[PDB]
Amino acid sequence: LEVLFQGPNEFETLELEHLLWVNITQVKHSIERAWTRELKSLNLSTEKFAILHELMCLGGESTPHTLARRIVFEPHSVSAIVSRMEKDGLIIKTKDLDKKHMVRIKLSEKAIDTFYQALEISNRVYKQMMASITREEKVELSKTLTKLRNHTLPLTHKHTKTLTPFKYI
Amino acid sequence: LEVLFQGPNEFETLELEHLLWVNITQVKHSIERAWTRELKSLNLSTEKFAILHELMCLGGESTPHTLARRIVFEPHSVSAIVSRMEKDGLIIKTKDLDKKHMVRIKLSEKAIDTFYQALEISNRVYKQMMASITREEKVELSKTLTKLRNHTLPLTHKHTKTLTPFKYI
Ligand SMILES: Oc1ccc(Cl)cc1Cl
Ligand SMILES: Oc1ccc(Cl)cc1Cl
Repeated sequence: LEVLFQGPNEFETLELEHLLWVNITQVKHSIERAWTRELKSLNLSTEKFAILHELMCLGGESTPHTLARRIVFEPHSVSAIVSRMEKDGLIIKTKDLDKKHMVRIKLSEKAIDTFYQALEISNRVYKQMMASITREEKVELSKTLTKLRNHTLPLTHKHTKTLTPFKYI
Repeated sequence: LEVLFQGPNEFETLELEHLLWVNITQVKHSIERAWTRELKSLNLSTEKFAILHELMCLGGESTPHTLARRIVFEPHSVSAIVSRMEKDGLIIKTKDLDKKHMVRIKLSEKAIDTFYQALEISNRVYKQMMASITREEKVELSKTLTKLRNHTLPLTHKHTKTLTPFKYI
C-alpha cells in the first residue's frame, strides 16, 4: 500500500528549456569527471587541454589577446590557466621585442609532447563515452548545440570572440 | 591573391566526439554567462540556484548526504556551495537532535522567496535563449543528452547518485 503525500512536488516538473539546461550541466559534469581521471597521469584539466589545443592550432605561439579571442572562456580565466601552465613548464612567456608591455606565449617542447599523448587518449575517451548514440544522433546533436551557441554567445560576447572554426569528417 | 601556408592546420579538424565535447562546453559557458548576468540582482550563481531548486524539491529541508545524492555535483562542491549559502542567510544548519554529528540543512524564508523570484526569471531566460530551436529539436536534444548522461555518469558515480527524476510537459 503506497504511502500518501510523499510523491514529487511541483518543482520536479520543469519547462523543457530548463530541463535542457539541467541536461547540459549534467553531461558536462559527467564527461569531465571521467575524462579528467583518465588524463591524470598527464596532470591536465579540461581547460588546460583546451588551451594546449588552441595554441597548437595557432602554431604553438600566440599572444594572450589572440588566444582569448579564439576560445570561449573569459579572458581572466584564460590568463589564470595560462599562468598555472607557465608554472607547470608548459608555456614560456616572453616580452615582445617591439611592443613594450606585450607578452608572447609559446608552448614548450614538453607541452607539445604532452599534447601528442593527451590528444590520442582524449579521442579514445570521447569515443567510448559517446558509443551509445548513433552517427546520425551525433551529427544532429552538433547541429542543435551549434544553433544554441550561435544564438546565445552574442548575448554577452559582442565581437569579442572569433571562435576557432573546428571541422569534423 | 590568397597568401600561402597560412590556412588551418590539422588540429582544427576533430573527431566528431571531440567536437561534441567542444560544443557542450561552449553552450554551457555561453548560456551560464548570459543567465548569471540576468540573475545578478538576486546574487545567484547557477550552482546556488540548482541547490535552492533541489532543496525545494525536498520540501525545503534535508541533510548534506541526501542533497548530494540527488544532484550531479561532487559532494565537496555541494558542501562549499551550501556553506556560501549559509553565509548569505539562505540556508540554516542545525544539529540533528538524535544523531551526534549529523547536520540538517533548511532553506530560510528569504531563500524560498528568492527562489520564487529566480525561478520565474530563469524560465523566461531559458525560453528566450532556446527560441532558435524547435519543439522537436528540444525534445530530441533532451533524449540524446539523457542517453549520454546515462552512459557516462556510472563511469565515475557507482550507486552514489539517485538524481532527481525531473519531468517536463
Ligand atoms: O579541445 C578543445 C578546444 C576548446 C574547448 Cl572550449 C574545449 C576543447 Cl576540448
Ligand atoms: O535547477 C537545476 C537543478 C539541478 C541542476 Cl544540476 C541544474 C539546475 Cl538549473
